Amino acid sequence: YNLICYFTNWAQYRPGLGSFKPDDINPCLCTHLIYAFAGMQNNEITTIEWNDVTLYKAFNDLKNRNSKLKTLLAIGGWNFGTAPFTTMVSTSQNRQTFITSVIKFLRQYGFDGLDLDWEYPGSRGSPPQDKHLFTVLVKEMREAFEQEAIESNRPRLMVTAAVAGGISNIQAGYEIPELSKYLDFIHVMTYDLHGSWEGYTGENSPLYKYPTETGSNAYLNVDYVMNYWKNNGAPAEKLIVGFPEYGHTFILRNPSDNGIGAPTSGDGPAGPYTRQAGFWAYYEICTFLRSGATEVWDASQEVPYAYKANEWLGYDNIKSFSVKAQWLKQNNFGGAMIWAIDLDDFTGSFCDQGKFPLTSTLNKALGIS
Amino acid sequence: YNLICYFTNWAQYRPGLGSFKPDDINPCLCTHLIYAFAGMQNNEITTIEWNDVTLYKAFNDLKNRNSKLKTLLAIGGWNFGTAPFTTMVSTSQNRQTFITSVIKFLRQYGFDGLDLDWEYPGSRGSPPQDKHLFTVLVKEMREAFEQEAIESNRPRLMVTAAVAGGISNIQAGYEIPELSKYLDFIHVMTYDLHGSWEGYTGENSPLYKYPTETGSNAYLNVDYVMNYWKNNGAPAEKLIVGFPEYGHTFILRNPSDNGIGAPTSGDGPAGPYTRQAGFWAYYEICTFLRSGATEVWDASQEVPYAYKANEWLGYDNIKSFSVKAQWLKQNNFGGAMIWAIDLDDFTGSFCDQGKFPLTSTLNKALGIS
Ligand SMILES: CC(=O)N[C@@H]1[C@@H](O)[C@H](O[C@@H]2O[C@H](CO)[C@@H](O)[C@H](O)[C@H]2NC(C)=O)[C@@H](CO)O[C@H]1O
Ligand SMILES: CC(=O)N[C@@H]1[C@@H](O)[C@H](O[C@@H]2O[C@H](CO)[C@@H](O)[C@H](O)[C@H]2NC(C)=O)[C@@H](CO)O[C@H]1O
Ligand SMILES: CC(=O)N[C@@H]1[C@@H](O)[C@H](O[C@@H]2O[C@H](CO)[C@@H](O)[C@H](O)[C@H]2NC(C)=O)[C@@H](CO)O[C@H]1O
Ligand SMILES: CC(=O)N[C@@H]1[C@@H](O)[C@H](O[C@@H]2O[C@H](CO)[C@@H](O)[C@H](O)[C@H]2NC(C)=O)[C@@H](CO)O[C@H]1O
Ligand SMILES: [Mg+2]
Ligand SMILES: [Mg+2]
Repeated sequence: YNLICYFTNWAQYRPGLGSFKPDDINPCLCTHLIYAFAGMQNNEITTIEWNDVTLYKAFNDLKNRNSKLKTLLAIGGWNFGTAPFTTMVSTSQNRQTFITSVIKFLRQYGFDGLDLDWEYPGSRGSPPQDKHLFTVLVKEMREAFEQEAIESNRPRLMVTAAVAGGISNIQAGYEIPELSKYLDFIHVMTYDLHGSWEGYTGENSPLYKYPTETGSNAYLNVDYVMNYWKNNGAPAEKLIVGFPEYGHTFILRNPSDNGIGAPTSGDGPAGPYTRQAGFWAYYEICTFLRSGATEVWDASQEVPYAYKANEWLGYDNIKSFSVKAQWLKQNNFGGAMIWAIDLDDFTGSFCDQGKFPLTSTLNKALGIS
Repeated sequence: YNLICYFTNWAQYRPGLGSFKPDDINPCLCTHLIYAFAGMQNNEITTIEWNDVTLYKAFNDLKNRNSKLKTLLAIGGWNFGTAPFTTMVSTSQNRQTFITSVIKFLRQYGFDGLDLDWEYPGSRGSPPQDKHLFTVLVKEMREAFEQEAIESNRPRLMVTAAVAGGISNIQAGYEIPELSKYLDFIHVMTYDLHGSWEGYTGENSPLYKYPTETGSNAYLNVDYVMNYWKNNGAPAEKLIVGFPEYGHTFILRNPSDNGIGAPTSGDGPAGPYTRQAGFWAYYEICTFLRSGATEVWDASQEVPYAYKANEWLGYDNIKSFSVKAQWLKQNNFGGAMIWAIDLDDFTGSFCDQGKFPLTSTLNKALGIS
């Protein structure tokens, strides 16, 4: 099995003990490390932080302590939007400019492949033709990578993609049978399935549907999403299940209404390290739990939630990671990916569960080490 | 540098190609987007348009397509007048009502700050004490924003203000040294410096005085106005130069008499899209220039003008924006603001200068991207 670990190049700016750089990564935890994110300028891949080249070096130097480790560079992300991708795929010339820039960039800085993280073709302003043009892009990139391996006498660069977990986005965005032939791995973002945007509490990455959920609300679970990809053309062995090392926060309208689906207001509280309304890193979650939050096991969905006064948290812990790892193995998927390793308790000093408690759980469950 | 771009919530009603909504904004052009306008009822901030809530969401979603972007909500404007502001600042209780409503409103709908656009304290019916009480409002708002950020673990809400470019209004309205301490940015409205109200032609935003000017007419240029603010207490780094993406129209009394200072008999006709006598959007100007107008460069003032028969236009183009951008950079000002991005040739269909030609000129000149 593969264990794919995202690292984010803005975690370095978090205060105090939240600051995270590549040398904080244990090189033996994962099989693949993915660097989030590169950007795009004039249809060419580019850095986006002043010290990206330094961090690339430190990142790819982790292979000095694990000969099996592979690294990928991810381009895009949620906050990148769609417009630069739409422009880039709109003409064969723009696609070739981009693919050529990618080959040179990955080889120069030591990466083993590219992770396309366009969120998403055919949605968020991207027009409908981008569903097919994304397939064209991936096909042309796979072919270009095959040719460059011939031309350089090196093992081929990998092409992977992070793909939507929401069914409407999937249907608007991906020609799954053809796309699946050319991608090496498909990183399914089976998280952010519920959040304060819905106006009521729910779990970030529930394995199963809640018992009363019907229709499209029953799409919002890992089991449905992964099986949707599998049964619409993607080989299980290429499908990678998404694991969040964060949870979503909510403000309850009434603290006595604190179950799944309880009404909420506003965007949810922010933590002192991640400083973004609506989510907490796992190490921030540990500070909430240790302060006396009430912990509940959502037995039907195999995930925890917790609440304290009017604060409500839907999250993942060691137990839910263990259950979901067992599930993905028994369903013959290719492994797991984590968003993101810098959100785990990497120092071990917040959760009293050892260093990297969540990532180590998957390392153990998937037989990585 | 900062590039601050106003969007207006009535541009949506323009016919055909003129209809502009937040999704027409290129999220990478500006550093800050300001939503014009909110209103006031019972000393609390409120919506004005039937669909403001939907437009707020689309507007603040632009921050999900550019991780550096900030958004602000502007209150007031020309048509708002002064009476609600005078009542709101008159007592500490009404100011607190307003400030509390603003914090709630901005956090609920996703804005990063408030832009005060009172036109103007101490003028247009506002009594003399509003000069000092405006300072008090800003100080109290800044203090409230600072405390909210601490309690919420989130970046602090900004407070900015659009301020007069006319000297008499400046003297009657602003305690410049104290106000400058508490505002994050000072958006100086270095436009509408001439218009048909004066009875002769003149430029909307000339950089320098015209060679014949010696009286109070010598105040009516960007150079003088910005240096007035700077030399009377405002730090250059907080001062933002106003750039208009529209021009003013005039009817000439004698069409053969068609230079600067030529006699006029009123506003020019409403444009087909903006539909308000006295000005044309830049995209409407490009159509005028293709309709048989003569274009002239006002060399002393670094701006164009144009005329056709009895219609005279004082305006800005790529060249004048470029000259004034070079100037503002040499003076170490904080950047530029644009009134308004919906008046640029956002479709690219009118001027043959690409999409957003005027805004793109400033983005390039200021190194925003
Ligand atoms: C592979 C993947 O999950 N990609 C997306 C990520 O971008 C997103 O994380 C969010 O990334 C933003 C930059 O694009 C950051 O500004 C933001 O803070 C971060 N949010 C969190 C909770 O880490 C993740 C998680 O939502 O999923 C995809 O959307
Ligand atoms: C099932 C579904 O479609 N849920 C939507 C969420 O995915 C979406 O959140 C975004 O999800 C991305 C993964 O696809 C993350 O990369 C991204 O960070 C995340 N954005 C936020 C703000 O958390 C939300 C956006 O409002 O909508 C749901 O409908
Ligand atoms: C920041 C700023 O410029 N604020 C003022 C704007 O209100 C004014 O624009 C005018 O706003 C009116 C509503 O208040 C509209 O009715 C009118 O059409 C609009 N005029 C234009 C040319 O867009 C601008 C420009 O004059 O300057 C300030 O006065
Ligand atoms: C130098 C000076 O004081 N000029 C005055 C103009 O500013 C003023 O026009 C108004 O200016 C505002 C910016 O301060 C704009 O928001 C507003 O739209 C604009 N109004 C119109 C009708 O263009 C005019 C008002 O007649 O008087 C000048 O004296
Ligand atoms: Mg209850
Ligand atoms: Mg003549």
